[PDB]
Amino acid sequence: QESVTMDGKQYSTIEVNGQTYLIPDNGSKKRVARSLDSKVPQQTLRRGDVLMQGAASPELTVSGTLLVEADDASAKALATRHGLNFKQSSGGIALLEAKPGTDLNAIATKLKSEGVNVQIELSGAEQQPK
Repeated sequence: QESVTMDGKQYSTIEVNGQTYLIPDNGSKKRVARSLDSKVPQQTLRRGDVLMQGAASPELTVSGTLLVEADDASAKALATRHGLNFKQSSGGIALLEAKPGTDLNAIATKLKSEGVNVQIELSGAEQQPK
């Protein structure tokens, strides 16, 4: 049941009682400032685009006749639209004359596509008899 609470005593200096002290010291820290290398190395010379691919063009020349299964009323209607020329019929087909440069062969593809029986004829492709 013993208790020996002994403590030492030392002296020291320190700011107290609302005591304030300022002592700024740099020691040749910073006196001047200068260091920047901004040149922005960017120059636009040219792109450069070349093809050199071609040296030619398409082509398509054809003209003969087209047997369309329809009456005169239909012939003239096609001759004006497609640019053909209603000449005559062969009983159940009107042989129209397509203009020079028109793909009469392609036209028949638009007709038969719906269900029209037609025949691609020519006006000087086959040979004549004796």
